[PDB]
Amino acid sequence: IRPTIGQQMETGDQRFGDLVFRQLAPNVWQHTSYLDMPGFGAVASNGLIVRDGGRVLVVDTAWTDDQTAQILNWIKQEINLPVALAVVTHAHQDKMGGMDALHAAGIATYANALSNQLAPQEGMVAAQHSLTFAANGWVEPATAPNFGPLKVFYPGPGHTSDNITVGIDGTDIAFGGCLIKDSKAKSLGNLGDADTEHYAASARAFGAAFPKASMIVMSHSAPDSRAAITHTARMADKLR
Amino acid sequence: RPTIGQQMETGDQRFGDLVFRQLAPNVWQHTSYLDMPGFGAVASNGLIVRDGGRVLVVDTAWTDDQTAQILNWIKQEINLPVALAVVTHAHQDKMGGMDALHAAGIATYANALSNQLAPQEGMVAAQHSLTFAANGWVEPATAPNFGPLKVFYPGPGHTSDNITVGIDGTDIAFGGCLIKDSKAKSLGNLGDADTEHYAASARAFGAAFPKASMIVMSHSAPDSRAAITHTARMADKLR
Ligand SMILES: CC1(C)S[C@H]([C@H](NC(=O)COc2cccc3ccccc23)C(=O)O)N[C@H]1C(=O)O
Ligand SMILES: CC1(C)S[C@H]([C@H](NC(=O)COc2cccc3ccccc23)C(=O)O)N[C@H]1C(=O)O
Ligand SMILES: [Zn+2]
Ligand SMILES: [Zn+2]
Ligand SMILES: [Zn+2]
Ligand SMILES: [Zn+2]
Repeated sequence: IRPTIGQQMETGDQRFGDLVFRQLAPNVWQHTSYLDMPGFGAVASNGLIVRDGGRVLVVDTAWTDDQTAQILNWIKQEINLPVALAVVTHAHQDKMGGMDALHAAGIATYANALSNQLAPQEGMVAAQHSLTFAANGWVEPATAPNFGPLKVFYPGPGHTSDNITVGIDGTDIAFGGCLIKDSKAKSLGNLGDADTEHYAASARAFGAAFPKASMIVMSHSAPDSRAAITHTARMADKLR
Repeated sequence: RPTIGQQMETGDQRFGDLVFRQLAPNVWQHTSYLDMPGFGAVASNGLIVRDGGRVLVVDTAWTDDQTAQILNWIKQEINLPVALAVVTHAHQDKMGGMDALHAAGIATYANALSNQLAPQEGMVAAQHSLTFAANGWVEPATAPNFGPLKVFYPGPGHTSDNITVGIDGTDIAFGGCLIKDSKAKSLGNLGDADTEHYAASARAFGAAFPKASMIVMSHSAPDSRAAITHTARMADKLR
């Protein structure tokens, strides 16, 4: 309803149980789930849902298994196609807290190899499959089969050392996950697992890997313009 | 590098685990941080005011040890006695450090209601209770020798007991957790909030100190009066 961190509800948003869904393009929706800390309030976290042909691809879980099952129920009701796979963008609760729910549903899960290696140490269940990346950041094609329009890019360490990003070919949309903050943000969020030396280059690498995208989607704000990339990089420049 | 709260900047002095910023010749902002695993540091701001040969404090830090650090900083940088502290409602970021003030012999004041809620909020009550008139102004007999501290209860908002403090002889007024900055996305923790009256209460604070141009608040750097108006606009949507 009214998050302490993350974007507020707005027109075009549809509420479904404890979640909020927003259509970004004919075949792309943003999913939002909330972690309610008592004495603090709710923290919104955003992922994506993509319809590619006759299947659904998910980017990021919700905070919990129950919330992620609710995402799968919303897909069932609104899209009514099989969910082929999910990619999770790093090993923290807001992006991988729901992995058990995906596995129980028979959905194949993919994450950066480093995310799977860090998962147990971060309290997460590892994905079933590991993505690896070239030196230029692009996913090694053989590790990401049947990804449809998803273009998976590892920009370098920033918010975490394992954070990855996803563009949707054929759309105006690129997803920065927790690496990218909105153009009006005052801070870079939780830096406790962050690489302050490389953060700025990582944000600029994300921008150069998805040069066309005009809708920048991120974990804790509403979709923004490319000004979110420039602003994130400039706040990061001050960390070094 | 706080997850919540302002970042460091020129003019910010680090002292132990805290940060101090001079806002005026006789007014400083104290900032302390609560690290919460999985989320990072949350900053919380209060004020320190010099009034002649004595010092006055608004709000503790999150913890006793942090609050004792504030007293150490005052001792080092000002070297005058703290006559009294006013705490602005019964939550940890504003009253978490009561025990440290009391160990130091400092007289503590809170809204009577804050003192009544403190036990239920895991807090230690101030030793003196402020009471308020029907228009929100503190009853002067309950705020003796407050010097420039002009205490105002704006109405329920962030909590039912939240109070605010204007600094007479300056253009500074302190909204505590009632007021969020002009660029804020949300009203923060609404769990204990009065959503029906929040908007009126924020505007009441602005009306009580109509000439204060620097608005200080618990979780953002000092701001303009657009902090007040934006906070009220957000609260209008709660009704
Ligand atoms: C600042 C963030 C929005 S919190 C998030 C991530 N946290 C977790 O998934 C774990 O979630 C938590 C656990 C325990 C208490 C919590 C209290 C409040 C909120 C979350 C809590 C993280 O640590 O990076 N990503 C950051 C960011 O994108 O910058
Ligand atoms: C959102 C706030 C900045 S937290 C604050 C107040 N919190 C507490 O003193 C209790 O402390 C906590 C407990 C549990 C988790 C926490 C995580 C992060 C920070 C504090 C936490 C409150 O309850 O209002 N005032 C709010 C606001 O002004 O809007
Ligand atoms: Zn994270
Ligand atoms: Zn995040
Ligand atoms: Zn509070
Ligand atoms: Zn607060």
